[PDB]
Amino acid sequence: ARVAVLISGTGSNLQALIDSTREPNSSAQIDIVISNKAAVAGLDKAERAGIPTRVINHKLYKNRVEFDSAIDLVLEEFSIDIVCLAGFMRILSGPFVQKWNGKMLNIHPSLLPSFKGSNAHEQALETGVTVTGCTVHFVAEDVDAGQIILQEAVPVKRGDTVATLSERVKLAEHKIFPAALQLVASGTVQLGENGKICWV
Ligand SMILES: Nc1nc2[nH]c(CCCCCCC(=O)N[C@@H](CCC(=O)O)C(=O)O)cc2c(=O)[nH]1
Ligand SMILES: NCC(=O)N[C@@H]1O[C@H](COP(=O)([O-])[O-])[C@@H](O)[C@H]1O
Repeated sequence: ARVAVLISGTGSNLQALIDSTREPNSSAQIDIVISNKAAVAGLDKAERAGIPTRVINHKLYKNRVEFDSAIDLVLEEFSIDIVCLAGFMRILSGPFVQKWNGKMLNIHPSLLPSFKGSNAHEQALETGVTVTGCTVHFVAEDVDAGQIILQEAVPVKRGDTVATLSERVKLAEHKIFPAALQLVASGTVQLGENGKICWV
């Protein structure tokens, strides 16, 4: 399966996916990395790995649908089968999500359905949980509400900050996102017709 990875930043999840998809038994190959932001570290990581990159600046588009169309054009250019959102911080439009239904994965740094949205660690710390984690899910129109593929729990330590908690949770992200991508790319896991996850 042919994979696009979309990023907005550092790209540690991208690097874990690069490492995993290059193992001999990988069912996935990363053929394009797309960032909505120029000069982010994730682009350096892709270049170093010899993977093509494109920058599609959302600021240059009239609306969300036009931006998504620009992304979709590149996905078609590279005959992409599966899209991974790896620190990509834009909400995708309904039609784009429907087109890629069952083919687009996101990583989120909480145990969904807790702490949906952009500041999950801040929320976890404010709430006072002692266990948080991360989730890989299929992308549905409603943000952070699509079908869950894998999750991993991560403890919150007393005195944690966003800095220390995000660091700990990223170790788990780098485990489950490669594992989830392999499950989908190999056809082991798919989005069922009834909308529920299906393990074959
Ligand atoms: N339909 C849909 N789009 C999705 N994008 C992401 C991936 C993570 C999305 C980050 C939140 C963006 C946000 O909160 N606000 C702005 C973006 C501001 C920014 O540039 O960071 C927005 O409206 O896009 C996940 C996901 C999803 O499950 N469903
Ligand atoms: N709403 C989505 C979200 O918060 N995503 C989070 O952004 C970080 C990106 O790090 P990276 O650029 O090092 O992969 C990751 O922690 C990811 O789970």
